[PDB]
Amino acid sequence: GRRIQGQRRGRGTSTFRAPSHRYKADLEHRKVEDGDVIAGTVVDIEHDPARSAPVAAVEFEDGDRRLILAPEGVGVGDELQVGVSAEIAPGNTLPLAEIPEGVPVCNVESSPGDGGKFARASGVNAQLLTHDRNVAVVKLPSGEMKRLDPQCRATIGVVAGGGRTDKPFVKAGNKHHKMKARGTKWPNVRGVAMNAVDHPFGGGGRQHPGKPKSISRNAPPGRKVGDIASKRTGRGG
RNA sequence: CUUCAAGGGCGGGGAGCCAUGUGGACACGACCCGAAUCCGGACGAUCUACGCAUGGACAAGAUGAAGCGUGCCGAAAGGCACGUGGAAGUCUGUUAGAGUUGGUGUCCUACAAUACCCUCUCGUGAUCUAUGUGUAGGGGUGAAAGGCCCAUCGAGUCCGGCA
RNA sequence: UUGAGGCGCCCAAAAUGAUCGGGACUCAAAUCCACCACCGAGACCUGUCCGUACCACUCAUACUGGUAAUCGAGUAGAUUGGCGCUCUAAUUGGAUGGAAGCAGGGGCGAGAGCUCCUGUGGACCGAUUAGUGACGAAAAUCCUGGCCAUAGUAGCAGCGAUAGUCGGGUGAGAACCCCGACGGCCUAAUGGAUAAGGGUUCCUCAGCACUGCUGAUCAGCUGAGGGUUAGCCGGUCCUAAGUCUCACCGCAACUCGACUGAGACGAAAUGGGAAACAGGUUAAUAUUCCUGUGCCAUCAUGCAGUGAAAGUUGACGCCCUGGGGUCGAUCACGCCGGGCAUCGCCCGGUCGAACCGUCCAACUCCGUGGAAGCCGUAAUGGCAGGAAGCGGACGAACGGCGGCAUAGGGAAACGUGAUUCAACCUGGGGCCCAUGAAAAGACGAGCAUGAUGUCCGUACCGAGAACCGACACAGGUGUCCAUGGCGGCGAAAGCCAAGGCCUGUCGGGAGCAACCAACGUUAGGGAAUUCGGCAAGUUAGUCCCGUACCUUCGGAAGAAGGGAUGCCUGCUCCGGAACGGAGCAGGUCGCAGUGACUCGGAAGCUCGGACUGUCUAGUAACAACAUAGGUGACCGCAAAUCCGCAAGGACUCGUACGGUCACUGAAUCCUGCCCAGUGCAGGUAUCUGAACACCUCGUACAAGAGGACGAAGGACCUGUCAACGGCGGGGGUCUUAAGGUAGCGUAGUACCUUGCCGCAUCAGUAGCGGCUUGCAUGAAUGGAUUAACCAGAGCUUCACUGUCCCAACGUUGGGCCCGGUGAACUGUACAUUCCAGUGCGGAGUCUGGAGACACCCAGGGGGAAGCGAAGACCCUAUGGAGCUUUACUGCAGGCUGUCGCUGAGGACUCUCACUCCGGGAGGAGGACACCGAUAGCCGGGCAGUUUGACUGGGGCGGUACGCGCUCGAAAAGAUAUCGAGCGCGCCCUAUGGUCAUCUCAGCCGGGGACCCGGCGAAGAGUGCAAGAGCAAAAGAUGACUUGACAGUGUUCUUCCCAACGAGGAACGCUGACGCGAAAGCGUGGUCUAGCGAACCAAUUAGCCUGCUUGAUGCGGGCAAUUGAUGACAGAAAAGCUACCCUAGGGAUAACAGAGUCGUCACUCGCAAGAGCACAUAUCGACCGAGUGGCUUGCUACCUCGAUGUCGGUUCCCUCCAUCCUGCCCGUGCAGAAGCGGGCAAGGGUGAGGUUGUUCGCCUAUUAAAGGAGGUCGUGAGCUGGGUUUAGACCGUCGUGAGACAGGUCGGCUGCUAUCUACUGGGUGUGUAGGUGUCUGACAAGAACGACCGUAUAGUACGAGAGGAACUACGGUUGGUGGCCACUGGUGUACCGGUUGUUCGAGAGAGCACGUGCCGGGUAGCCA
Ligand SMILES: COC(=O)[C@@]12OC[C@]34[C@H]([C@@H](O)[C@@H]1O)[C@@]1(C)CC(=O)C(O)=C(C)[C@@H]1C[C@H]3OC(=O)[C@H](OC(=O)/C=C(\C)C(C)C)[C@@H]24
Ligand SMILES: [Cl-]
Ligand SMILES: [Cl-]
Ligand SMILES: [Cl-]
Ligand SMILES: [Cl-]
Ligand SMILES: [K+]
Ligand SMILES: [Mg+2]
Ligand SMILES: [Mg+2]
Ligand SMILES: [Mg+2]
Ligand SMILES: [Mg+2]
Ligand SMILES: [Mg+2]
Ligand SMILES: [Mg+2]
Ligand SMILES: [Mg+2]
Ligand SMILES: [Mg+2]
Ligand SMILES: [Mg+2]
Ligand SMILES: [Mg+2]
Ligand SMILES: [Mg+2]
Ligand SMILES: [Mg+2]
Ligand SMILES: [Mg+2]
Ligand SMILES: [Mg+2]
Ligand SMILES: [Mg+2]
Ligand SMILES: [Mg+2]
Ligand SMILES: [Mg+2]
Ligand SMILES: [Mg+2]
Ligand SMILES: [Mg+2]
Ligand SMILES: [Mg+2]
Ligand SMILES: [Mg+2]
Ligand SMILES: [Mg+2]
Ligand SMILES: [Mg+2]
Ligand SMILES: [Mg+2]
Ligand SMILES: [Mg+2]
Ligand SMILES: [Mg+2]
Ligand SMILES: [Mg+2]
Ligand SMILES: [Mg+2]
Ligand SMILES: [Mg+2]
Ligand SMILES: [Mg+2]
Ligand SMILES: [Mg+2]
Ligand SMILES: [Mg+2]
Ligand SMILES: [Mg+2]
Ligand SMILES: [Mg+2]
Ligand SMILES: [Mg+2]
Ligand SMILES: [Mg+2]
Ligand SMILES: [Mg+2]
Ligand SMILES: [Mg+2]
Ligand SMILES: [Mg+2]
Ligand SMILES: [Mg+2]
Ligand SMILES: [Mg+2]
Ligand SMILES: [Mg+2]
Ligand SMILES: [Mg+2]
Ligand SMILES: [Mg+2]
Ligand SMILES: [Mg+2]
Ligand SMILES: [Mg+2]
Ligand SMILES: [Mg+2]
Ligand SMILES: [Mg+2]
Ligand SMILES: [Mg+2]
Ligand SMILES: [Mg+2]
Ligand code: NA
Ligand code: NA
Ligand code: NA
Ligand code: NA
Ligand code: NA
Ligand code: NA
Ligand code: NA
Ligand code: NA
Ligand code: NA
Ligand code: NA
Ligand code: NA
Ligand code: NA
Ligand code: NA
Ligand code: NA
Ligand code: NA
Ligand code: NA
Ligand code: NA
Ligand code: NA
Ligand code: NA
Ligand code: NA
Ligand code: NA
Ligand code: NA
Ligand code: NA
Ligand SMILES: [Sr+2]
Ligand SMILES: [Sr+2]
Ligand SMILES: [Sr+2]
Ligand SMILES: [Sr+2]
Ligand SMILES: [Sr+2]
Ligand SMILES: [Sr+2]
Ligand SMILES: [Sr+2]
Ligand SMILES: [Sr+2]
Ligand SMILES: [Sr+2]
Ligand SMILES: [Sr+2]
Ligand SMILES: [Sr+2]
Ligand SMILES: [Sr+2]
Ligand SMILES: [Sr+2]
Ligand SMILES: [Sr+2]
Ligand SMILES: [Sr+2]
Ligand SMILES: [Sr+2]
Ligand SMILES: [Sr+2]
Ligand SMILES: [Sr+2]
Ligand SMILES: [Sr+2]
Ligand SMILES: [Sr+2]
Ligand SMILES: [Sr+2]
Ligand SMILES: [Sr+2]
Ligand SMILES: [Sr+2]
Ligand SMILES: [Sr+2]
Ligand SMILES: [Sr+2]
Ligand SMILES: [Sr+2]
Ligand SMILES: [Sr+2]
Ligand SMILES: [Sr+2]
Ligand SMILES: [Sr+2]
Ligand SMILES: [Sr+2]
Ligand SMILES: [Sr+2]
Ligand SMILES: [Sr+2]
Ligand SMILES: [Sr+2]
Ligand SMILES: [Sr+2]
Ligand SMILES: [Sr+2]
Ligand SMILES: [Sr+2]
Ligand SMILES: [Sr+2]
Ligand SMILES: [Sr+2]
Ligand SMILES: [Sr+2]
Ligand SMILES: [Sr+2]
Ligand SMILES: [Sr+2]
Ligand SMILES: [Sr+2]
Ligand SMILES: [Sr+2]
Ligand SMILES: [Sr+2]
Ligand SMILES: [Sr+2]
Ligand SMILES: [Sr+2]
Ligand SMILES: [Sr+2]
Ligand SMILES: [Sr+2]
Ligand SMILES: [Sr+2]
Ligand SMILES: [Sr+2]
Ligand SMILES: [Sr+2]
Ligand SMILES: [Sr+2]
Ligand SMILES: [Sr+2]
Ligand SMILES: [Sr+2]
Repeated sequence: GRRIQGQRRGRGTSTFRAPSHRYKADLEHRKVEDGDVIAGTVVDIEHDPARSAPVAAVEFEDGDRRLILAPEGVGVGDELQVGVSAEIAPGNTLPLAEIPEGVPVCNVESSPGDGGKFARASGVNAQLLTHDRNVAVVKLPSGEMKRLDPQCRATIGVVAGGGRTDKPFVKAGNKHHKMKARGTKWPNVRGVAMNAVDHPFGGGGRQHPGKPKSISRNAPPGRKVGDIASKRTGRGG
């Protein structure tokens, strides 16, 4: 047949790419040697085209203008501290060791000094639970207990822009606009509505899949469609 | 040669070798033309699909969302009236522009290898559009019709494989 | 009275014109019995000649003689002699006293062909012999070129742009070249400036051979000259999506490839950007030249200045809105000029830039001030954290103001105020799950004077003739002018300026016919039309009143329905005002006041999809795609998913409120049951599970064999259906897990089926409601429901109408005639046909007849199975391609073990390789991971292929695909069909072999076991089909035995004849045996079925052999046994295609024709039976005999290089088996009305409701509303509703692609007539100069058909009820021909009214599509 849509994706053509040239900043944490004497004042609160959540413009003590991931409640004029012995205030970045247990945290690092990987979407938060000299157990937004290094930096508080998923898109045009700002080809034509040549579920006199939808993990790209390695399907049982 | 044995098979009392013509056979293009393929390397996004960059376009009218206001009633929460406001993949619209339902009209050696006329649809949006730019052939692109990729597509075009 | 024979008669119906070939024939020109004489082949006889064969003579196949009664046709094909062409060679010739070639002509040869003469030509040409070969054409939808008919034919008309006319000019020539006048056309374009693209097309002069839809003196044509001038307009510079180069790395390699660096490129209308305005000038340039004035940058000098870089700018989305404000437009008034002349109105102008200077609203801010309720807006809003008010800092226009300007421009005047105000300036508000460039540059940061400011573009077109589309193409092609006037809501219509044009480039003529394209008007009726209101029409703008069901409360809604609408006089209200809006009173005209133009028809029921949106560029716009919403799945990021061979990369400036992979498809109510199969995932004691390493055997080693351990995977267990999917049969469980819950239901799903009931209609296969056992409904394969929406499917009502009854008249362009220009399709030939026949069964050409004087014009298209396309349907080919899958075989990819990288101390620690994070220090991880290699599993993701044959086409079914028997089979042998009956793919250690003894079925008699006797040629038994063989046996019993043995042949069979393997049989020999006294019998079973190649393996016995050589291992071979190919003389092998493609076939199907006629229709014979009695008024079984060619079927003759489908329609002819009408006979005939029958085809046989229907059902009329043929008449006539392409849905089936003789929505209709045919019109010739009048061979007719009513008559008849006829009248209906006094239509003749706009008003006119609209309408033509 012909290569399926998921195969055209990896080629990285214009249609499947993200409008990077229209994106503001790659939100990473500031690189401090040691100490704490790094503080800044929030100049502006901007809209980030990349994640739909707001982003805070901060100017530091050493005169560095960089955008940072905005938590809830952080406004213009406010002072945020970054360092080891930073004040345990919402919006401050300090390693997981220094942050007390049972406190909601965002922009958590994987390997210490990477700039933040986990809990970065609108209104989400990671929960810090257990402490040790070796490990800091953080409960990520998916409900998974991630065992992390205590030297991994994290910003205190939940991410701003919460409850975005609550209000519906209502009309196709609103989805259109959102998708034109992301790295996604939209709209989605069902495989079952295509020809046999185009997709494993294409063909027939009526629209139904050919074989069962639950595909094996070992399936090759071109065949791996539908329910990928499903442990189960349905709602009941 | 096979064989206790027997019986069988093949060969045996000197004609061949070479040359020229000619009949016929096999491989090769194989008396000549005749078709849909398959494969290789190249040339195409001046058409068209989808994306991107930078620009441009949308008479006039209708309907009157939220919010705000004033008056009245109420302890209050509020409610009602009027006004204000001017929302909308909103309506009418041959505005510009886009599209193409019916006539199965005209044309059908055409004006035209997709045209003409009337009728019809959309027309502030998932809108239309110019230019620049990207994606290339078992690959693109596809709101999916096997649609489109320069009058070429259930696998483009050119030349080669090839007689 | 009865029998037999001969000929004839009845029985006896078919479609364009009857037939024995025709004429025609009757003591024959018939038939039968005899007879006589003739005609009539290429046969037969005969003269001569020829070829061939043979004989004699001969070197001869050279002559000559002879023989053929026993030689003389021939496709494919075998054999043989010869003709002609090119060039070579030897030998030998011809030619300027005329070669070859060509044209016409003479002679020879059976012929291929040879040769001569005359003319032409003007330089080469032969012959014989031996060679050479790019050596011979009527054909291939053959190739190239040329040419004819077609034909002086089509086109030069059709487009909302209908364009011209009269004079004159120039010229050899003028409809179209130029001037004037008159008349028109274009208004977002037909005007102005440009981008791209073109490329000299621009200007001048000279031209007409080319080009130009005719002509041309003209030109975008031909030729020659000429023409594009820049510091300040673009390029140039900057950066955008992004591109390239270099380096680096990959790659076998590169002109290849991703990342990372560096550099460069990347914007001419339309991103950013230092600077120019006014006028004049040329045939052609112009912010470029010239005049005037101005500005920018750099640099030099001089003065100033020490500031200098922070900041600002460049620099930015969509929606609403205020303020400032120019041009324009309009109003007032004044001046200048023009126009008009019943008025005094109308038009044009009244100018003046860049720049320099100056003014500043908005915003922001400061001082003052002191609001507790005030300030403020179009709106939001603002404030003791300090409102209003007052003063102030900062600060805008492409704007005002002054200069510029005793510049420029104007014939002149050379204005002033106003309103609305594009540009431009500056603010306020709102929206985003959308957040709306960058860089160079500028500012920040003065002034003089002088210098420099190079390079590239610059013409013209920019389109119904300069671009793309082969064209001077009705197509396509971006930007700015969006503010010219009236009009009106308007960038709308209509009209008109400025400007442009008469080049959407052939004309002239005919009241101008038919016919066609566009269109106007049609009385009465009003959808009767049609699949369907298709087409057309109706409605319409604005204000007032008023407005249902339902609803998601938004909507429905402009629901529906009703009223109003002009002009004139004078006014009121809102507002600063408008040349803005809203109203009032009085008067007044028309048929009509949104008077033209512009401008919705309305309502209801149902199906689908919720909605806006998307789509098959070019037959599908839809119910299909998308969508929000719903849901499931995967993944913590060193992720999941995806791309790359690699280096690397998308997602990702992303992180679960994420984004990947799928399904369902808004909201609302819901979404049952099943985990057996399949799929996915988890688990797993045990079983199974590869390679490496390890152990055993083996080999001096190795191959090799076995074991041990055992990963993923599998077995097994569990989870899971919003995962593929399933939800029945039976009974009061069974398959295979469950056994259909809510709902919905004759559905776009229901076969039956037009289901039943109801609604509605005269009538309703439709539609809607209800019922509903549902062939075969049903829950995210989503069920139900639903307001709103729709160029979606169906139905009903009101309104409207030429859709129809039923057609008419008119308008414009064609059409017809003339001038000019000038194709194409098509063509084997011949061709004046017609009716029949025949023929490969569908003939202009054959046969027989009939008809037919030639030529030409116009026509509509009957025929040429017309022209167009090597049929898409169907089959076939060891054809192709796309697609599917649990087809065959493989290839990527994923998972997993093992080896290398890889290190220290069956579970563990470490750090040093290696990986990742961190800028770094250092941190995480770590011998793992990555990578290289190998092994096992999964693996249509991808590739190559296969998927047979037979067959009354193919599929399905079957196997007549290898074998045996009987019959078919025609008394030797051979013999077919999907011919009839039926078998074999073994079985047996005895059921084989021999010998001895013996005789069986069945029956009878004596004591179904057993015993004795008799009869008993064979019916018993003999393994199994059938046919055949057998009695001291081939059967039975008994005993002994293993010949069912080894080896090698002969022959027949397999395969008649007649080649062919395996297999088989009969018959021998050699060896060894068994039995018997012996002869002898035993090469399996009495005979005919019970079977298998090569390659490879295993097995048996002996031997041969392996590369210099010996030993060992392991191999190669001679002979033979076993293992299977049943498609059985042997491939390892599944499907779909409607997305399709090719080669062919009428070798083969679908239509139709043709044959047949079982079927169908009709008839006839006999006449049981009943009809109260009565066969025969009427009905009529069984059986028998037929005719037709309307049904169906059969066959495969005709066509697959195409004979267009069903139904319908329109128009013509016919048949009779007669429905009516006429004339008749019978009656169970009183009458009336009927029933049955006969003759008869003249005429008629109609309108409607459902359905595509044919058919049929139904309604009302009727004299009756008959049937059938003409290629199921009729698509070069129409329609396109059904069938039957490509799109889609439902049900069913399928794992799937996809299918269905199921349903459903959508889905294209080519061509200029050569021949023939006919309808009409002419010109010639014949009869043989004229005028007028006739005749009538023949030809056509339906010219007429039918009904009702009155008198007869309430009469005959009949108890009555009821109720006729002859005849005479009047009318109606259908058809026919003609005519227009009358009625009616038309009447773009004409007259009137009136809306808009333009000519100033008036008068009088143009335009509004070929009349703006409305009213009336003569002639004519018409019903
Ligand atoms: C121009 O068309 C033809 O001539 C055809 O003749 C009648 C016909 C055919 C063919 O004869 C022939 O090809 C049938 C008569 C042949 C037949 O056997 C059969 O069963 C049917 C169904 C035919 C009817 C008609 O069918 C056409 O498709 C077929 O039409 C076509 O095949 C095609 C046409 C009109 C064009 C698309 C080429 C007809
Ligand atoms: Cl999303
Ligand atoms: Cl000869
Ligand atoms: Cl330019
Ligand atoms: Cl404001
Ligand atoms: K045919
Ligand atoms: Mg980041
Ligand atoms: Mg996008
Ligand atoms: Mg979808
Ligand atoms: Mg499809
Ligand atoms: Mg596939
Ligand atoms: Mg579906
Ligand atoms: Mg489905
Ligand atoms: Mg382009
Ligand atoms: Mg309002
Ligand atoms: Mg399809
Ligand atoms: Mg010689
Ligand atoms: Mg020749
Ligand atoms: Mg020939
Ligand atoms: Mg002609
Ligand atoms: Mg005109
Ligand atoms: Mg000239
Ligand atoms: Mg032209
Ligand atoms: Mg009428
Ligand atoms: Mg219509
Ligand atoms: Mg007032
Ligand atoms: Mg229906
Ligand atoms: Mg829709
Ligand atoms: Mg289409
Ligand atoms: Mg549509
Ligand atoms: Mg969804
Ligand atoms: Mg759908
Ligand atoms: Mg019904
Ligand atoms: Mg369910
Ligand atoms: Mg063919
Ligand atoms: Mg194939
Ligand atoms: Mg790294
Ligand atoms: Mg395949
Ligand atoms: Mg076959
Ligand atoms: Mg015989
Ligand atoms: Mg084999
Ligand atoms: Mg063996
Ligand atoms: Mg065979
Ligand atoms: Mg055989
Ligand atoms: Mg074909
Ligand atoms: Mg045939
Ligand atoms: Mg025909
Ligand atoms: Mg009769
Ligand atoms: Mg008749
Ligand atoms: Mg009808
Ligand atoms: Mg027919
Ligand atoms: Mg015809
Ligand atoms: Mg036709
Ligand atoms: Mg025609
Ligand atoms: Mg239909
Ligand atoms: Mg249909
Ligand atoms: Na091939
Ligand atoms: Na393109
Ligand atoms: Na309101
Ligand atoms: Na159209
Ligand atoms: Na290809
Ligand atoms: Na022959
Ligand atoms: Na002309
Ligand atoms: Na100024
Ligand atoms: Na819309
Ligand atoms: Na199951
Ligand atoms: Na079902
Ligand atoms: Na629509
Ligand atoms: Na008409
Ligand atoms: Na004809
Ligand atoms: Na194909
Ligand atoms: Na086969
Ligand atoms: Na044999
Ligand atoms: Na018959
Ligand atoms: Na028909
Ligand atoms: Na008759
Ligand atoms: Na026919
Ligand atoms: Na037809
Ligand atoms: Na047609
Ligand atoms: Sr980083
Ligand atoms: Sr990061
Ligand atoms: Sr499918
Ligand atoms: Sr459930
Ligand atoms: Sr392009
Ligand atoms: Sr508007
Ligand atoms: Sr149509
Ligand atoms: Sr036309
Ligand atoms: Sr066409
Ligand atoms: Sr029309
Ligand atoms: Sr509209
Ligand atoms: Sr809209
Ligand atoms: Sr070739
Ligand atoms: Sr008769
Ligand atoms: Sr002869
Ligand atoms: Sr002969
Ligand atoms: Sr030749
Ligand atoms: Sr030549
Ligand atoms: Sr010619
Ligand atoms: Sr004309
Ligand atoms: Sr122009
Ligand atoms: Sr001339
Ligand atoms: Sr010119
Ligand atoms: Sr550049
Ligand atoms: Sr520019
Ligand atoms: Sr204003
Ligand atoms: Sr045009
Ligand atoms: Sr067009
Ligand atoms: Sr004018
Ligand atoms: Sr012309
Ligand atoms: Sr009239
Ligand atoms: Sr109707
Ligand atoms: Sr009304
Ligand atoms: Sr399109
Ligand atoms: Sr729903
Ligand atoms: Sr299961
Ligand atoms: Sr039930
Ligand atoms: Sr004849
Ligand atoms: Sr004609
Ligand atoms: Sr058949
Ligand atoms: Sr025997
Ligand atoms: Sr199958
Ligand atoms: Sr289909
Ligand atoms: Sr009668
Ligand atoms: Sr009807
Ligand atoms: Sr029929
Ligand atoms: Sr029927
Ligand atoms: Sr007929
Ligand atoms: Sr149709
Ligand atoms: Sr049907
Ligand atoms: Sr069907
Ligand atoms: Sr004569
Ligand atoms: Sr009476
Ligand atoms: Sr007119």
